[PDB]
Amino acid sequence: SMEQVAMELRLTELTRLLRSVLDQLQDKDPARIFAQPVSLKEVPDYLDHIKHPMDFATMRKRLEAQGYKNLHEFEEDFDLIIDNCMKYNARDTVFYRAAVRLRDQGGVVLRQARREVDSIG
Repeated sequence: SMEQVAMELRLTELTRLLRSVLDQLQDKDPARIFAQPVSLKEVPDYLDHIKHPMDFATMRKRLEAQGYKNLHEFEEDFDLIIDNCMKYNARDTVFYRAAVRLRDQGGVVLRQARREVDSIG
């Protein structure tokens, strides 16, 4: 149907906007701490601690399959990156501190992304 096509075009355009958001958030991680999944070879107990692991590569796979239907779903995954790190790692670590900085800097980006999503529809 033509309605199905229109819905698919809206999803395509949301995907474009989320790719730009994703790029902007990942620039706030210049150490690449959050670039890839925590390795279960290197942290074998990880899944005993963290039930839903997340990282930027995993988000990028979902994004390119048009797997985010709305901004809320995308923000959920971003928040898991931060929140998982802040639980597994202590306050005095480079990891915890990178997460705090990513959260704080990413808040700005996500604030205007929400306005854009609402505005363009």
